Amino acid sequence: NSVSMIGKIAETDVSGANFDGNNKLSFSLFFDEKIDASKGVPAIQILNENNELVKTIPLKDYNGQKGYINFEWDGTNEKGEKVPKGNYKIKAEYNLDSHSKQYLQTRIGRGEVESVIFDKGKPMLRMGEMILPIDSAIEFYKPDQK
Amino acid sequence: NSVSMIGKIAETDVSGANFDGNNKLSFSLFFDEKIDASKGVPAIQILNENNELVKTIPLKDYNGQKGYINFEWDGTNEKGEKVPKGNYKIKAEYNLDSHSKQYLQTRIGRGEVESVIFDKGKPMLRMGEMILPIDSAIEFYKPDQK
Amino acid sequence: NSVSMIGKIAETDVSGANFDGNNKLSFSLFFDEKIDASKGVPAIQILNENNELVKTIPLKDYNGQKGYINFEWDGTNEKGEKVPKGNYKIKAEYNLDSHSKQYLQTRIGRGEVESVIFDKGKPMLRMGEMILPIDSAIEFYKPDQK
Amino acid sequence: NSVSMIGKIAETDVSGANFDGNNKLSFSLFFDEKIDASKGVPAIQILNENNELVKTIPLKDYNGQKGYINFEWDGTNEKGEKVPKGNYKIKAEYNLDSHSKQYLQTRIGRGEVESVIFDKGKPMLRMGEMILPIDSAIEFYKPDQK
Repeated sequence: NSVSMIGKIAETDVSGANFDGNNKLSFSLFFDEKIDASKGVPAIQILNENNELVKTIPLKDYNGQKGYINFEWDGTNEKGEKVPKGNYKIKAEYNLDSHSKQYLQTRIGRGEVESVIFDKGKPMLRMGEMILPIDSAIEFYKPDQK
Repeated sequence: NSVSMIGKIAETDVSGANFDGNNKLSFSLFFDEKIDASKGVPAIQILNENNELVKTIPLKDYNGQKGYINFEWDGTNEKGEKVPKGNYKIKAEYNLDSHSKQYLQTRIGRGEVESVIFDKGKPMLRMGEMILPIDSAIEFYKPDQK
Repeated sequence: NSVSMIGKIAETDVSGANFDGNNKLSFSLFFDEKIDASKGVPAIQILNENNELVKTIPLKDYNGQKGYINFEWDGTNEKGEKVPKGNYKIKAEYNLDSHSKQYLQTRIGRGEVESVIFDKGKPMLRMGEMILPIDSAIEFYKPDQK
Repeated sequence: NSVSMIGKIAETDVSGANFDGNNKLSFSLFFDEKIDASKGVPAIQILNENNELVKTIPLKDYNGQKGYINFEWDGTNEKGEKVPKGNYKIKAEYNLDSHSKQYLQTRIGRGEVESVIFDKGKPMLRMGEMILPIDSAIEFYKPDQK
């Protein structure tokens, strides 16, 4: 019944993507600030169920972009070998802060709520390409904040 | 009691208008962008219960207008013969995109929510001339988006 | 003239290894605590002159070991293709702390000073397989500390 | 100066309505007798400047009404295409006489004079919605008679 989520940033309990074992997988990451390639080495980390780094996707070529950006992952590790099927965490690091020596952070399952959809009649949040149930949301706040 | 819908664009499960068999029928369509008559041929499509084109109403004369616009349909097909009574889908195409070669789209039962009305005490959305129950809404988003 | 460095841990200004473009390269890393493979994912990171991750060497198979351990790097990246010649930083992460969520850290060019050598007559520190001049040392402290 | 026209039926030299080429047009017809839909097929005829039948508007739905009745014409012909701008004659046929096999007749620009208006100070006849100058009247007689 509540549509006030629209325009807010949402944090969800979804931090992974299912890889079926064979088909390439699509995902969206939300960048709160404009990506600056001169600040550190910005990159996506794909991790398996035991937090082992399976693939790094460099973000330097996406300099100047912000908000939702769409990506693909073939399901290969750095060697090029197809990984076991399962749930894979996708996070990112970008814009290394000169003073604090820390990167800004984003991940799959967070970002601006762009629309609310009633699926006869359960409510759902459109967050880029992800469509998630309301119950999955664990925090809301306005853009440029927290 | 959620009034957060006000100012959002709503999509509803109402896509048709009832024609009684005889009387002319009034309806409202919501144009998200200003109608440009130089871009393609803009027009309304009236379709029967089996998606058969019954009438086309040209929109070229409404150049420069936007938002809710009101129209009438006499209940006649292209020949001028009164159609069977029943439920008729009303959609429209306007502003042929030069690059993508696609028209922008609107239809009956969507548009800006202008007010919320409590009908002692069931809530209702004023969407131009249409006043619809809350349960009919299947999606919300901000203007200029999706 | 000072032999008091022997038995201390030394930190040096050497953090890289030169790769000639073709030949495999040997290096030593000093593990202050016993490597625990159940605590996170322990691994070596090989980074190029611009801090880009070129190779990850997993340390899980070295569970239970401590102190100096020797390794080889063929000069290939994760795909198996020989990298440009140049200076490559070699660091490692091991033993993820359960409470603080941080890994212990080591790198090339630090560890226990095992002997002091007078090279007629400049003094030199034997630090595992590395033999470095005294002037390269930037910090000393006792084992189990800092 | 003469108000004796009030209550009489007037015939005027106005037999047409101007259509601008685009906007729907309003007009009033005077029915001397109550419209009986069972007696023939009662209808309005809209004729161009050369007496060509352009539109027929059926009067069956106005059964039981009498006197002035207001109507609209969109400016379309029977096919639904907008007609050239110009002057259009509007007449009607109703109540087919069983004996004589003839319809009763009315047209635009005739009917009961309901009031006389002095427009500082030229006199004017209110004839339903039409307000016409005195000089336009070409005949007067009492109701029920000719």
